[PDB]
Amino acid sequence: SMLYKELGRTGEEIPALGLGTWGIGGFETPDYSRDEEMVELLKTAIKMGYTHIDTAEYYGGGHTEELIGKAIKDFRREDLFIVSKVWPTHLRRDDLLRSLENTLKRLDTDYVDLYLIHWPNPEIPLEETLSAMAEGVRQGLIRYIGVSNFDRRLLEEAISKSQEPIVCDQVKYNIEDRDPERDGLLEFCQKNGVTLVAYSPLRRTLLSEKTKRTLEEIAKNHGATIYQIMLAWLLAKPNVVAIPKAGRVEHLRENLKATEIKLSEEEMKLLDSLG
Ligand SMILES: COc1ccc2c(C(=S)N(C)CC(=O)O)cccc2c1C(F)(F)F
Repeated sequence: SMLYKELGRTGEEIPALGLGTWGIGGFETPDYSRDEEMVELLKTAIKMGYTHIDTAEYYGGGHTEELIGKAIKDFRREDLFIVSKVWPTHLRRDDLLRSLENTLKRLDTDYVDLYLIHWPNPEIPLEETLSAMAEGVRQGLIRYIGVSNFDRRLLEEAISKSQEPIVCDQVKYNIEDRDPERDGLLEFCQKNGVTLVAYSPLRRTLLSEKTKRTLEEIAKNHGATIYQIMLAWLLAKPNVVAIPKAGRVEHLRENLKATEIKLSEEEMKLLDSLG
């Protein structure tokens, strides 16, 4: 069963595992060769409880949003939490609103639940970008806004330049990548009502031997895989939600089961000490 957590200070709970859609319908460019199969995979995921869907305008060169737009027609729009993002070349006002409009056209929906700046662009003033996002909110095209790949100092700057609340910061965070801890970003989010959304929450390969050995012992004690332990570790943290890459039905089932794991206080301290 899906774990839910409050988003920001919105009073709204969202699935604490998002459905990562990078690669569905292509990566950087559109891939049409598996459209029927991919729509079926998206519907299967949503039916399992993955109603929080993470995508972006540049996923599959726009085709990922198109495939999501077909899959979601089997469901009530208000039951889904759809996240999209704008590429850093589109952060000027007119370009952002065009990116938003085209995202809504490809999704064939009237609004996105959450819209994020994918990556900061120092050349474009944050106040302009955030003011354009607020126009989208005022028009009913966006429910919530957030940022992605903003370190602590830039998140603070964004908060100071945003009319609307910044409800999240989506950053890379996993058992080996501790930049959000070392930056004080996780602590800032926990103390300021911002959800930290961990992408690449699983490190599937190239782990250190100390990490592998520690995860293997805890996984054994819980009858789980090391990937389930990596996810449970993130989900145990206040204000942390995770976006595993969907991939396939086996991953969707395994990751959903990771919400059933209750790590002990000893296990958490041991995992915390790996980075
Ligand atoms: C459009 O191009 C992208 C976009 C995003 C990425 C990402 C990221 S950060 N994501 C897929 C997650 C996201 O965009 O939210 C990781 C690696 C290569 C990428 C690439 C690229 F493959 F080119 F390098």
